[PDB]
Amino acid sequence: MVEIILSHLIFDQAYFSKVWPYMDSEYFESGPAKNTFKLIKSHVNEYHSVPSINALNVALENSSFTETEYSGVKTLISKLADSPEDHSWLVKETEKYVQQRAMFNATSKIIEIQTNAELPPEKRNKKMPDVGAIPDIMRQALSISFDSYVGHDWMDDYEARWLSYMNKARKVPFKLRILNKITKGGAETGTLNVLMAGVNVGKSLGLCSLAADYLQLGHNVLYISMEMAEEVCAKRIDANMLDVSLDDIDDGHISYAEYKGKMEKWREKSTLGRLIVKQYPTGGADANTFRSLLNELKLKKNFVPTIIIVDYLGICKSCRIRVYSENSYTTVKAIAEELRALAVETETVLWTAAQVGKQAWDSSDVNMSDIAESAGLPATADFMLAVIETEELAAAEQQLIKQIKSRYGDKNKWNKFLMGVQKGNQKWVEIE
Amino acid sequence: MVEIILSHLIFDQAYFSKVWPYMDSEYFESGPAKNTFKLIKSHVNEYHSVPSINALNVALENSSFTETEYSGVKTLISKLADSPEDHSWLVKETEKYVQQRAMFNATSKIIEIQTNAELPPEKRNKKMPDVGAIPDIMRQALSISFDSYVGHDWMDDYEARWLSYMNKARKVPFKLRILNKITKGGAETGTLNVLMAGVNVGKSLGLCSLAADYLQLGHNVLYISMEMAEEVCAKRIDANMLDVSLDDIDDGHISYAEYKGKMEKWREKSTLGRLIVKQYPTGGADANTFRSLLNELKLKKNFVPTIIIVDYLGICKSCRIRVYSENSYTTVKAIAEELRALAVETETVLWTAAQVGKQAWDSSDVNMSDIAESAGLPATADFMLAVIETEELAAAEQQLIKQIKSRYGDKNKWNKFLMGVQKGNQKWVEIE
Amino acid sequence: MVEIILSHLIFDQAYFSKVWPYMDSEYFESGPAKNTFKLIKSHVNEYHSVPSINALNVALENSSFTETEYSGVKTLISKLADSPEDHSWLVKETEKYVQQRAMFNATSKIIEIQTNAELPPEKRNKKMPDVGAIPDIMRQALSISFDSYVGHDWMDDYE
Ligand SMILES: Nc1ncnc2c1ncn2[C@@H]1O[C@H](COP(=O)(O)OP(=O)(O)OP(O)(O)=S)[C@@H](O)[C@H]1O
Ligand SMILES: Nc1ncnc2c1ncn2[C@@H]1O[C@H](COP(=O)(O)OP(=O)(O)OP(O)(O)=S)[C@@H](O)[C@H]1O
Ligand SMILES: [Mg+2]
Ligand SMILES: [Mg+2]
Repeated sequence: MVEIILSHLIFDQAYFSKVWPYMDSEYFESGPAKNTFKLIKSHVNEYHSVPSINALNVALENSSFTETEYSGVKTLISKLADSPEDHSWLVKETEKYVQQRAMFNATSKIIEIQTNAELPPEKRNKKMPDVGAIPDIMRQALSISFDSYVGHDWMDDYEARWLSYMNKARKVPFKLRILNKITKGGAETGTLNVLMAGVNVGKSLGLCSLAADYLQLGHNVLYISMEMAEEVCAKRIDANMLDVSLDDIDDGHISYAEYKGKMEKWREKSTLGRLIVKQYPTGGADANTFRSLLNELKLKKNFVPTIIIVDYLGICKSCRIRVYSENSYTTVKAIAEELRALAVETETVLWTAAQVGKQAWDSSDVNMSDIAESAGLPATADFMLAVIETEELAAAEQQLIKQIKSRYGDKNKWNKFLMGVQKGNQKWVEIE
Repeated sequence: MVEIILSHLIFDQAYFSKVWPYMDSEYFESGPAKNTFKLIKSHVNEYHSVPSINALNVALENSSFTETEYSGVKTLISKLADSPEDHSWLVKETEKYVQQRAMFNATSKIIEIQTNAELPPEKRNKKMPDVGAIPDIMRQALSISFDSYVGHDWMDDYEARWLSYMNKARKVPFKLRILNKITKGGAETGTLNVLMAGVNVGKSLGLCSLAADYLQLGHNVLYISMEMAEEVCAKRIDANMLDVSLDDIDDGHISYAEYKGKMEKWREKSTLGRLIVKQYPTGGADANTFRSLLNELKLKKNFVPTIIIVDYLGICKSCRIRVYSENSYTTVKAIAEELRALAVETETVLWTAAQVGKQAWDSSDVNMSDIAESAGLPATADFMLAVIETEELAAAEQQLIKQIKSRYGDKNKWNKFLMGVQKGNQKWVEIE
Repeated sequence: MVEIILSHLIFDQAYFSKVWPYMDSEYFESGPAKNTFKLIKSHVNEYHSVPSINALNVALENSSFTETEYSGVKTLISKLADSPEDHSWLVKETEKYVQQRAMFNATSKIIEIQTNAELPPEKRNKKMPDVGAIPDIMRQALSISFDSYVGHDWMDDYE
C-alpha cells in the first residue's frame, strides 16, 4: 500500500498532516519507493511545503540516479493518483505497515549481527557490531511513538477546547473541598506546586496527607522523599489512611491482626491507585534519575505515576550546573525548571515544599519575599501555599493557610483558611 | 520546465512583477520555446499587458514560420494552465533554470571561440572577440542572479525608499491608535521587540492581546509558549475575541450554541489570519528547533507566520553555549540575538517578554537597569515596553506602560501612557 | 557461570531460595547442563528439599539414558562446591546471563519463524507460530529481569 501512502501524502493535506515524522525511507523498499520518498523528503526539507506533481517531475529531471530507477520513479509518479478514503482506516493501515516494516528491518539486522557473531574470529568483521546490538535495536523498533502533535490553533481547534471547558479534564480534584473551590477545578497535570511552612511546621505531614488523598482517588502516586526515609513516610501514610495513630505504631497499642484486617478491607476497594515511595541521598537526585526511574517502573513494575511528589526539591541536583558552582539561588531555580519540565513532559502533578528564611521564622505572617533559597523558583512555581503554625494556632491543633502565589485565579479570593492538622494522625482536614 | 515558466508568466500575474527583466530569448531553447517567447515578448512590447491564449494563437497564426515550427508552437500554446504552485519554489526553480541556461550558452560561446581560435587568421572572423575576452563574459555569465545582494544603493534607489516612506513601509499596525502613534507605522518586520514586566503583572495578557489584534488584522500569528499553553493562553484568546470572561468559561455559562455561533461567525470574516499556539518544554526549544517548527508549520499546514510571540524568554536554551552562563549574560544575549536574526531572516514581527529583577518587584517605577535577565538583552532589543501594576492601577484595572529602547521613534513625550487592561477578558483597552 | 550457578544451587540455600522460579531448563545449555539441571528440578519437585550430591547421583543412575551423554551428565556433577562468594554479585551475574539466554532464544525462534515465512506457504509447518507472533516474544524477551524491588509501596508491603 506504499503507493497509497505516497498518494495520500501528496494529494491529501490531512493525511500528510497526520504522520510525517514517522515516515522514513527505510520503511518502504530497496528500490523505487525508497528513492521517491527520498526525493519527496528532500523537497520537504528544501522548500518546507507539499510538492506538486509538477514539482515532483521537476525534481525528477534534476536527478542523479541512472535510467532504470529513473523510469521506475516516472511510472510511480504516473501511478500517483488521488483516491477517496476515510480519515481513520488509512491511519490504522499506515501504522500497521510501519510497525510491520520496522520489525522486519530490526529482525533482518538481528540475523546479520547473529551471523557475524557466529563466524570464527578471523572470518567475522567489526562492520557488524557484536550481539550487544541485538537487544538495543529490538527495543528501538518498539519505541516508535506513532503519535505526534503540532500545536493548538485557536480557531481550528475549538471543538476539543469546548470539550475541555465543559469537561475540565486534566485538572485532578483534591479530597478536600476548600482546595478544589479555591483552585476551581482541582489540580492540573503539568503543574508544580509548593508549600512554605518552615522547620517542623507541618510540611511532611501535609505532603503525605495529600499523597494519601490522591491515592484514595484511584491514582498512581509517586512520593519521592529525600529528607525523609520511605519507611518513615510509609508509617505516616499508615497513620493517615489506617487512621490509628503514629504514637501507637511504636509501642504497638494495636494488634497485627486488626492492622492486617483493615489492610485487607482497604485492599478490596478498587477506588485506590498505586503509590510507591522512593528515597535518595541529599543533592544526589536529578531529573534524569527520575526519568530513568519512571522508565524502569513502566518496564518492570509496569507503573506510571501521575501525582509525583518531591520532598524539599531544594536538596536535589540540577544535573546541568557543575557541583555547587554558584549559590543556592541558581541551582534551586534550575532544579525547579527541570522538574517542572519533566512534569509537563509526563503530565504528572508535581508537589514540593520550600524553606522559609529565618527572618519569617516564628512569625504570624509569611510573604513571598520570605522565601529562603531563591526567587526564580517562585516565578517557576504554580499555586504556592503558605502554612503558618502559631502557639495559639498549634494549641488549636490547626494551621493557617494563605495564598502567596496563585495561578488558577485570584489570590485574594479566600486568603486565610485553616487546616485541622493532626500531628498524631498525620492528616489535615477542612474546618467545615 | 519551460512549459511551467511559460504557463506561470501567462497565468500568474504575481509571477510577472518579481522577475520579468531576467527573461532572454537565448535562455529558452533552440526549439519552439524561444519562438513562443519571442511571440509573447513581442505582444508585451506592442501592448504592455499579458496576452491571452487566444491572443497567443492569434500571434502564432499572425507570424509566419515553417510548417514544422508552426506545429511545434501550436503544441506549446496548447499546454498552459493556472496550476498554482508555490511562489518561492517557482522563483527558485526559475532561478536555477536560468543559471543552468546561462552556463550552457557560456559553454557554447567558449567552445565556439576556442574552435575559431586555432584556425589561421584568414579563416578568422572579425566578429568573434579575441580569446582574452572570456572572463568578463564568464563574469557576466556568473553575475546572473535575481536578488539585490549588492544591497541598498543610496542616491540611486531613492525612488523605492521614497515610496516606502510614502504611506507605510514594511510594518504591521498594532490595531491600537496609540501604539501605532508611538511607532508612527506600527512595528517593523524582522525587528526584535520585548515587553518586560513583573511576575504576574501584565505579561501573558499583553501577549494574548497583541496576538488577538494581529490575528484580527489578518496576519499569521505563532504563539510559542514555555508556560502552560495550548489551553491556557487559548482561553485568554477566547476571552479577548469571544468576549467571554474566563470565569464564565470555567463555570460553563456558555451553552456551546453561542460559542459555535461566534466561532463560525469569525470563520465567516475574511479579515482573520491564522494563529497556531505551540507549547514546548522549559529549556529545550532552541532557535534551531524554532526554524524546524516554522518548516513544519509551512509543511503540514498552509501556514507561514507573520508575527511570533515568546513567553518569559531566556528559555530557548541556545546551543551556542553549552553551560549556563554565570549571570546568564552570554546565553541570554545570544538568545536575543538569535531571535532577532531569525526574525530578520523571516522578515517577521517577533515579540517576547523579559524578566524584572527582585529590586523592582514592588517599585512603582522600573528603570532599564531593573532587568532580571542579562544587560545585553536590552541592547539587541528594538522596542522594549514595560508595564507596572500597582494597587492603585489594580483598583483602576489599568497599568502604567512605559516605553524604552525606542528604536522606532523617540523615547520621550509618550512614555506616560496608560491602558485599560481587562483582567476578565484578557485584553488592552486604550482610552480614547 | 553454569558451574557456579549449579554449585550454589546445590550448596547455597539462600541462593536457591532467592530466585528458584527464575530458572528454566532452557536457561542453561543444550547439553549436559540441561540434563543436570533437569535432575535438579526433578529432585526439587519429587522432594521439597535440597538434594545432596549422592541424591542426584542416585537420580541420574536410576533415571538414565543413552551412554553417549551419560558420561557427560555423570562427569558434570563432579565439580560443584561450597565456594563462598558474594550473593549479590551471584544474582546480578545470573540475571545478566539469563537475560542473554532469553535474548538468544527469542532471537532463534524469530529466525525460525521468518525462515518458515521465507518458504512456500504450502511447504510450511502449521504448528510453528506465525510471523505475527514475532513481536510479542520480543517483548517477552525484554520483560525478563530480576525484581530489584526498588522503592516501597504503602499497600502491598504491609507484610
Ligand atoms: N516523629 C514525630 N513525633 C511527634 N510528632 C511529630 C513527629 N513528626 C512530626 N510530628 C508533628 O507533626 C508536625 C508535622 O511534621 P512533618 O510535616 O511530618 O515534618 P516536617 O515539618 O516536614 O519536618 P522538617 O524536619 O521540618 S523537613 C510536626 O510539626 C509535629 O507537630
Ligand atoms: N484569566 C485571568 N484572570 C484574571 N487576571 C488574569 C488572568 N490572566 C492573566 N491575568 C493577570 O495578568 C497577569 C498574568 O501574569 P503575567 O503578567 O503574564 O506573568 P506570568 O507570565 O504568569 O509570570 P511568571 O513569572 O512566568 S509565573 C497578572 O497580572 C494576572 O493577574
Ligand atoms: Mg518534610
Ligand atoms: Mg506567563
